[PDB]
Amino acid sequence: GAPIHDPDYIGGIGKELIVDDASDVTSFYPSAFQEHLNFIPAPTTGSGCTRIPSFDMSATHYCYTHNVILSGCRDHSHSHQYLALGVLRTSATGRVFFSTLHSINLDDTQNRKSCSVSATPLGCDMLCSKVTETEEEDYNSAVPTSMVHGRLGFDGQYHEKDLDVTTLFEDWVANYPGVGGGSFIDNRVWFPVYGGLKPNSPSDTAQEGKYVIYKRYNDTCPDEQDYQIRMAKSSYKPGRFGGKRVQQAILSIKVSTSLGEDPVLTVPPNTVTLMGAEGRVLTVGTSHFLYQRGSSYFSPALLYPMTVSNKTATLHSPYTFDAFTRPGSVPCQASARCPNSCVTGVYTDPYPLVFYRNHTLRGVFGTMLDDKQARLNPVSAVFDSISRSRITRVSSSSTKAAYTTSTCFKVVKTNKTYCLSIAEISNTLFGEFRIVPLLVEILKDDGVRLSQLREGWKDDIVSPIFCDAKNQTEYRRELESYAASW
Amino acid sequence: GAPIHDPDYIGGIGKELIVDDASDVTSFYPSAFQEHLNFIPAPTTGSGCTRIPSFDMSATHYCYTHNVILSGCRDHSHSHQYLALGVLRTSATGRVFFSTLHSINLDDTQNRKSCSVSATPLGCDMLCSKVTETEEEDYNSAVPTSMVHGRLGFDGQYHEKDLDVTTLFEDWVANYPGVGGGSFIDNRVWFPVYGGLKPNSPSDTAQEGKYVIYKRYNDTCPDEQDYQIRMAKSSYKPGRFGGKRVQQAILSIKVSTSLGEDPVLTVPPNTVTLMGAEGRVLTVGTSHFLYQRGSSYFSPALLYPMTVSNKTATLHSPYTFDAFTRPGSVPCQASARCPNSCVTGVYTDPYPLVFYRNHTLRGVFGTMLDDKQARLNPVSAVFDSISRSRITRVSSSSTKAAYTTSTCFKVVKTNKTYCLSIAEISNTLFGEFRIVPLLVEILKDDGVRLSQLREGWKDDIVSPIFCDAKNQTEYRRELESYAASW
Amino acid sequence: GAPIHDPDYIGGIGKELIVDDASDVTSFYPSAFQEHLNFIPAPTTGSGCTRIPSFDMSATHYCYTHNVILSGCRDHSHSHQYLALGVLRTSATGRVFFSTLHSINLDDTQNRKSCSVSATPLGCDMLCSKVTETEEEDYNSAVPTSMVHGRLGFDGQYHEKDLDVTTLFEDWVANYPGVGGGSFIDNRVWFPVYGGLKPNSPSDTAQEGKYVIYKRYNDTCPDEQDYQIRMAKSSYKPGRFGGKRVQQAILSIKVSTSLGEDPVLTVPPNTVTLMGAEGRVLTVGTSHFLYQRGSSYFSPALLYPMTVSNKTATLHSPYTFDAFTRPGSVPCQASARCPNSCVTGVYTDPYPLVFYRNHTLRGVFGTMLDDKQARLNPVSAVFDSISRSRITRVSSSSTKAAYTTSTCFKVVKTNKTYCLSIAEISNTLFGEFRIVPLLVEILKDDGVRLSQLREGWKDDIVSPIFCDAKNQTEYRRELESYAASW
Amino acid sequence: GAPIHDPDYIGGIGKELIVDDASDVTSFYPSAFQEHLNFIPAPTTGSGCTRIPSFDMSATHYCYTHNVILSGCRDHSHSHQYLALGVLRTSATGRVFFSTLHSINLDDTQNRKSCSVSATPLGCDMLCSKVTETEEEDYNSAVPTSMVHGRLGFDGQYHEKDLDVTTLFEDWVANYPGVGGGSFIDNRVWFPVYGGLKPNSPSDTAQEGKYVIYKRYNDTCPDEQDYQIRMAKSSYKPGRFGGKRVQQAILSIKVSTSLGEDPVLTVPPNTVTLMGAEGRVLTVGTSHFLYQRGSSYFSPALLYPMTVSNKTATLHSPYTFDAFTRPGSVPCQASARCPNSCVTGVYTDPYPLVFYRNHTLRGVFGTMLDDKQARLNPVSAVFDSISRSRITRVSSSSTKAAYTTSTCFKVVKTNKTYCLSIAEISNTLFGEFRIVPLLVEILKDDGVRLSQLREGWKDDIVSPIFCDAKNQTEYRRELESYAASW
Ligand SMILES: *[C@@H]1O[C@H](CO)[C@@H](O[C@@H]2O[C@H](CO)[C@@H](O)[C@H](O)[C@H]2NC(C)=O)[C@H](O)[C@H]1NC(C)=O
Ligand SMILES: *[C@@H]1O[C@H](CO)[C@@H](O[C@@H]2O[C@H](CO)[C@@H](O)[C@H](O)[C@H]2NC(C)=O)[C@H](O)[C@H]1NC(C)=O
Ligand SMILES: *[C@@H]1O[C@H](CO)[C@@H](O[C@@H]2O[C@H](CO)[C@@H](O)[C@H](O)[C@H]2NC(C)=O)[C@H](O)[C@H]1NC(C)=O
Ligand SMILES: *[C@@H]1O[C@H](CO)[C@@H](O)[C@H](O)[C@H]1NC(C)=O
Repeated sequence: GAPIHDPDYIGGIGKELIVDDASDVTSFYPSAFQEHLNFIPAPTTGSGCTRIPSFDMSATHYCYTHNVILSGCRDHSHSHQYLALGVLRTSATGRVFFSTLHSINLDDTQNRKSCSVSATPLGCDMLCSKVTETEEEDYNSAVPTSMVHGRLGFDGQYHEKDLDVTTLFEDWVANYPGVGGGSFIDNRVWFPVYGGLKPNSPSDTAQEGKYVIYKRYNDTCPDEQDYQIRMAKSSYKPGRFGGKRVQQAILSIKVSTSLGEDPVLTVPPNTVTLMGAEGRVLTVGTSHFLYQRGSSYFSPALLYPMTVSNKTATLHSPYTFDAFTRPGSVPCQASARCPNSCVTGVYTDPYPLVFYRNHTLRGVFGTMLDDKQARLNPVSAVFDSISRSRITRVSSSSTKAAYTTSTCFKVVKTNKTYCLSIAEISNTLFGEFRIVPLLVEILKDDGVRLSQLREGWKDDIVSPIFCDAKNQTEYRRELESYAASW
Repeated sequence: GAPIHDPDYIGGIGKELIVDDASDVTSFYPSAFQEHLNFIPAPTTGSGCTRIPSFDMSATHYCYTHNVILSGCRDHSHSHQYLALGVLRTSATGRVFFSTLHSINLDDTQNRKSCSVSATPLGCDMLCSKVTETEEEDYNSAVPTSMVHGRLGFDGQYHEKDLDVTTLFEDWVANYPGVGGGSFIDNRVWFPVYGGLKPNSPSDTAQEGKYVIYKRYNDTCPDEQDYQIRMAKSSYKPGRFGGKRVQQAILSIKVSTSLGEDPVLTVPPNTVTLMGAEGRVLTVGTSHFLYQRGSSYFSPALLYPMTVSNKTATLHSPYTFDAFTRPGSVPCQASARCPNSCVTGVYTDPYPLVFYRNHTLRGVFGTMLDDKQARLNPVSAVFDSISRSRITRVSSSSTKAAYTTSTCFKVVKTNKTYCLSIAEISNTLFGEFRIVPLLVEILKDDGVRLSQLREGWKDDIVSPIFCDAKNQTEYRRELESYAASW
Repeated sequence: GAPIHDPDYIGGIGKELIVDDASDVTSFYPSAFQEHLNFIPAPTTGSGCTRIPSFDMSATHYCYTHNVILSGCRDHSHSHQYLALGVLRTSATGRVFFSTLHSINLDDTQNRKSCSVSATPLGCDMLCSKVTETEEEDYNSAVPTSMVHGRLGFDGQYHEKDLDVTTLFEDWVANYPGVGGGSFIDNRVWFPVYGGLKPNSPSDTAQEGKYVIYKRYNDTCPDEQDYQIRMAKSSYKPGRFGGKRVQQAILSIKVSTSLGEDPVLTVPPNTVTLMGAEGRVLTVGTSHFLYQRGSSYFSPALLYPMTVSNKTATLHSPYTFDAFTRPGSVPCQASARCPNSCVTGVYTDPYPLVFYRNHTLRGVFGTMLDDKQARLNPVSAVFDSISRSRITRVSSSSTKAAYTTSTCFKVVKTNKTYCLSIAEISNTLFGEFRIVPLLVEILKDDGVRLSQLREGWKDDIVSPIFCDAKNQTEYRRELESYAASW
Repeated sequence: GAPIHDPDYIGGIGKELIVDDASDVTSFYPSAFQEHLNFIPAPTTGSGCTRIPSFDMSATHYCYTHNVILSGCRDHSHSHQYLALGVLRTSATGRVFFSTLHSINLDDTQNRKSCSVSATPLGCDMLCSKVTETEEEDYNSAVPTSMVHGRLGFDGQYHEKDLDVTTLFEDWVANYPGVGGGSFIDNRVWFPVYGGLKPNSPSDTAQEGKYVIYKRYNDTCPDEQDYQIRMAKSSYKPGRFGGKRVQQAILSIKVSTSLGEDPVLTVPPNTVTLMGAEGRVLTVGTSHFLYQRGSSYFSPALLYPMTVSNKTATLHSPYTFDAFTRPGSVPCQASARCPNSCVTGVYTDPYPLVFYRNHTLRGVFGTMLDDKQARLNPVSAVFDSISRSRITRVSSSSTKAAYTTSTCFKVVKTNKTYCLSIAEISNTLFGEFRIVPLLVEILKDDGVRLSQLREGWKDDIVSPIFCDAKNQTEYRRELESYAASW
């Protein structure tokens, strides 16, 4: 009944990709991006933008979707959504390309933002928040954000249902999906979530006093012991929301012919998770991961080994990768070693790649925006706990960068490992944001930087190409203004 | 068996959308660009470009293709092709989109150039040239170009046959399809083709001494009578090709389960056609038309009415639209009123729109490159024999552009006529070129721009935004250089 | 669109040839072999052989094919395939002969083995397995063998679709087409198929306990009931295949403009079929058949009456012909009356010839290899359930032979029933097997051998002619080695 | 209207294939035999043989025919004639293989013997004699042999016209075409013909006293001058014909829509040509040849330079190749250096292969029967004036053989020169003779007989394979008795 995949993929899809205990994680590096076919539509109107891609790689199919903001790129503006389910396919020449069996376009009045999608046996499942108001008004709204549920089936038809926000979220002021891909666990699909908590509610006094700190590396926070505790605490209550607690949430909805059956929220204790934020839930073989965005003071990409028992989820000590960082505010940037209360950053997810014999994780792959402050210079690299492998530049100079979601799959019949980072980059004319399906293969560092590098750089015309701007580097300044987030 | 269309589109597809004798031509007009899902793939590759698009609209379905060069944008260079078939559907809100049902992506060792495609009952029929050598090299090859005739089934599987060139094209040095595709007439499909002839052959001796001169409205050439003839003659033997005679053609193949069954080559007298160049065969109502790109002296768009009998065709003097002009090299430019030997211009196709009570053609639609010299500033307006209506600018400033293909259909249920224009635009990052399906509706001028006019301009970052360059206007020099062509 | 046949043949093909309840079956006999123009190519290489023919006769055309080993005659080795489609034609003198209208010779890199063909409304459909490995290697290969469905269209062109085995054959370790061809029925083509099953697979569990014993006429096995059952049961798991069950299978594809569309795999109960082997799917008048080779304990020829309902055929207790035998290894040879586990014999099909008044089958014709043990002495003859007619020998003495596939038809104009056997015969120089189409007319014994009898024997030089060898009759020993096989 | 060929050959048919004044003639040698698809029919009847192949290759098509005896191999026996025309094609992988485009098999009461065939502009033009009587009975028949003009057209049908022999042949007792085909020149065809002459008739009294002595090589003839002159003369009155003069003659008919129009008989002087016999007419490029069979005392092959003026041909002093010999009766064998009155030999023709800059012949190709006395050991080799290159053996040991006609062509695209030898070889079962399309590629001797030889030999089973015969070499006797001719 399900589309499944092509002959060559089955067996290498959604499983531990690389296990070697003799080799080093950094010995694995990405090749130059490979030519394939685009399943991601391109902007027609030169007015509004399109951003926020979501991807989940099933053993069977794949699910992807993004949001289209009709006019202006502003968060709250009236928006559409394009969801697409598909299947890997290999051409007559045996080249790799993603294929879309069924897509959908929602043009209606109702709004959807931070739609996350996961792959489940029944179809494409996505959890969207319905926004009739803006960010500020919603935190001012004691009524949980109207949330819904939908499934794109292999039949192509789309059926939706509106979950009960009041009951589920009664302790929540605002509720949004973690924007990232979820995954299918024990016959119920799980999505990450984040949001603010009502003052003095059952769930708020629950995380009260709870906090945690994770250091970066060799260099350690120069602040005193009792000083590290304070900043870590108030982080959960940023000024943006005026002393509201943003908690990390995890939603578990059973996958059944009945849409939205037995919704169950699972909140990890704050002695584990940092300030609530958007992210992605991953399952590699028997392993389960919850990816948290760097919205907090901590730059290095985080993967929380997670488990599920009795409809509820457990979170353990997060996997950190130091070379893999993200841009953010002044208090919280790629170089920040201390705790603080701030709002900045961006979504870039590592997808588990390299593993040990005991099956524990060691190093991964990611498409990172390489920079300290503004969101810039997309770069693809393979990571371990400490540093990252040789990289591949999306373009020379620096180019406008945004949310990136990476996924790695294996081709059994060719015995070759592939990774697809779905990325947002400056679209210039046509609305400033065009998401691209980049394709790459992991290689082995053993051999004879052969003097021919197509991964060295790539050509961006938006900075260069007539006038050389002006070289006193208010350009850096004008660039850092050129970067728009949230 | 066939997909047909939505119940909405049936009845308004491929016909005369507007017939009024009491309406002035320029009094209709395009809308601002409408929002729709893009059915056209975007470059993954950060190396080569994506060029030479083609389109046809069947009473049932649509057929489209575009060629992808793997290294650089050069004409001869090795390239994959991408073809697809799709339908016209209406979403839940009644919105207008074009869905691709089945697409094929050609990765093989065969290098296909200038591919013409038509929508046919049995599927998508495509005429392509496989090219072993470069342009000059093949005009040095007394051997006619090698070609193919394929069809993409509704079943998704794509078949191809190599048609016999040595027999059929025998008098030709080189033979190329006309890009934008011919159409389905009388249980056989007809494609546009141009190319070089074997000097003093059967055909070369046929078009010898034959010519025709086409003047411009209200503007007459100051040159002497004999002179004009002397030129116009030499128009068919341009310098680039060395005394050889460049000829126009249309190819008729009988649509059948077998591919390429019974090829018949229709060669018109030059007493009618200008220097052979690329084009399109269009069918609207009972009306057949053949577009010729303006690749020699005559700028105004040319629609040659066409009759069909005995597997061959016959041409009659073209419908001249003096409102519709293309850029070109200095000798033949949007302005030029005299005959001149030259090779320049671009493919911009007029689509028949308004007709009289006697069934003759009145006005047409299209996107034109607005400029005298090079390819720049695409625009979409309505035209009659002389002037042109209020336009819709695809960009403010001026940006690099290319071939554009316009097509107009009617939505019967809502009784709303729409126009699709597929244009190529400088893509900067990702290979300099991208093929966009622009959307436009036909509206009535009668009324009161409201002092809003969002259709006026569209932003472009290519040229401006860090520097503005050097107003010294050597800018226009490099902007002219930013144009890439054949 | 069809080529059909010559008007003299029309009405005699694919029907019941003889109905007399009054005449004795064995009163009908083959003439002496007839002179006709041979449509089956003969070897060029003085190295590899050419073996394994398959033939099916449409009411319009015919379809024949054979594999060719490029070097050596060994099964696994690289093999071309020649497929032809042709027609019955009558010369000026009315002399019957077979004509090839179009042909395709597949020399490519894909290995096609055990190829079956069938005459269908669209052309020549055929079903081949492509083999990467030796049979040995593939019964260990948990993966089912790749198969392809090609068709040669009257247009002369040839197209392939490799059907997707992982899903269709999923319960099979290896899978092969039944050599001798299938027939076109109910707007879908049906093929003979065999292979091994995965232990404890849905199919395997389905056949567990299932078996049948077929007994020889007038000769009954002395072995006690228990024993026979045990032996019989073992027949399905010969030790050559290592205790995997060897299963007979029928394959149906719906013949359509799309090759290999909507396959359905019909696995009969072993409560009926014997051990899996090659075969032929026959259609005679309103009746249908499945020929099964004698590859296990049961010597006589087998036709299974086959009813077709719901794309899945059904089978019934088989017609047997007790004097139509096949050579076999000691446990299972011409004379074998008991059940035993073995793999032997040769493909020689009966073609239903004579019928009763109720349309049931009464007797058949065909070419049998006449000897108890090895492959030797081809003889053509008419058979009934019990014994056989006056015969005709392809040669005096005893010649190495192989598969035979016979087909009988009637020329109504003259009212003369004829029969074609395509036979595998030793070729001496040129590769040891030459596939030849012998031709014969059927006759009523009522009449007067006139003391002429040119049908008695034919001269073979491969045994005699400079020496006569050594009468010690170790000749027999060597002669039995002159036979090669599978 | 002709079929032409596949585009890859054009320009490689009927021209000087090899011109190097630097290379040694014997440095060009044949390949091992090549795998291809056999276009010549294979025997069905196990009684009568199939003999006497003729061939001519025009740049458009080819023409081949052969005779089929019904019972026994005896010349005069009633026999069918097969004629077919075809077109060189290359496969998917570019393999050379011939194809029969059209064929007719003549079963009528007429007998066509010693049939020659020439590919012309209008089709396959063949010339046969219709034989009522035996060879004896005919040369005692004062009346000239009835002959005929057939043609096989592209439309597929075949017409025939009997030319007036009484008027044309008046001076002859008997007349037959030269077997191997002649070729078309200047809007009229030319055939090889030999036969007898009425005593004291104009043609006979002309050739009286005219004779030619051709000396082999460094081995000369010791007999004195008168003894030689006298035998050289006797050479034209062999006993077989009883003092009737055997003459060589060339037949020229006009090639038109009306068969038999304007026949002309050119008879060259005996001061040039040896005793008359079967032969071939070869137009290679700008030159013309005639191959006289070795039917007389001259062992080496013979190519007479042949010029044409006034519809009547003319010959010149012949090209001798001493290496390329033929077997015959005792007085005239491979080794005969002197003149003699005898009748033997066989048709094995040289095909012009290597040339000089002045367009004079240097060496040829051919398949020769290598032996002094009887017809045995087919071998392919490249010859020059004196010696021969490395050779290809159609088999090991000594296999019964017969006429060989051969022609060489080039494949332009791949630029490779091939050669086709059509040759008669012992068939054992199924008729004692089989005509086979033997294929080869010519090679450069430059290189290193690499220690891997498949051309070394080939395997025949008719001498060997049980009993080793008996070694006293009455075997050579029984062998030389296993060869039958004429
Ligand atoms: C699986 O094996 C790996 C390799 O030994 C373990 O990795 C070590 O973990 C310890 C404990 O944290 C560290 O002190 C070492 O630095 C790690 N070594 C390396 C090379 O990474 C890992 O702990 C094991 N996993 C489990 C669950 O036992
Ligand atoms: C169809 O109607 C149109 C519009 O009246 C005709 O076009 C006119 O043709 C006449 C005669 O050649 C010209 O004098 C006018 O200048 C044309 N008018 C325009 C606006 O182009 C056309 O002739 C009619 N078709 C036929 C075949 O009679
Ligand atoms: C079809 O006809 C055949 C021949 O008449 C029938 O076969 C006979 O069946 C009867 C009844 O069992 C037996 O007594 C005879 O021995 C059979 N004859 C032969 C030659 O086998 C057959 O029964 C008929 N089919 C049906 C369904 O009745
Ligand atoms: C097969 O036949 C049965 C009985 O008519 C019918 O119910 C069923 O629908 C058929 N199967 C298919 C797939 O059409």
